[PDB]
Amino acid sequence: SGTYWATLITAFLKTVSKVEELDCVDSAVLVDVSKIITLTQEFRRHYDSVYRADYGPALKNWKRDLSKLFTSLFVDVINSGRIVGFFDVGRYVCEEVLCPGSWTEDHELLNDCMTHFFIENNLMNHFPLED
Repeated sequence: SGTYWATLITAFLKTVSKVEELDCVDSAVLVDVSKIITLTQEFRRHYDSVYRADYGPALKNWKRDLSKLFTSLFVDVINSGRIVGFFDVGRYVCEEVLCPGSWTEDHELLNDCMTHFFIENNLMNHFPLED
């Protein structure tokens, strides 16, 4: 527990940005990326119009303000459902704002802040991790 979610956090991060298959995850850390991914894709497809909320202005400088968007998650309700946006966002920026085939300095911004937030946002303790 603790930073274990970091290595796994980048998994879904790179796994979506096609990076010759990130070779830095446990035998089980791979499956997690599969399950979480299912929720990420479904969240993007289902929740699309609702994204009008504030999924633009903040994504303009997410490189200098990546975690700034993760603050919305822990504003009132940090339920699993609302947490999905955390990982889901990584797929929205990795497949729209950040071209795949390379983990350019950009993609890192996501993982660099993703965990930096998730960490202080240790909510992961409840994040879908039971199956």
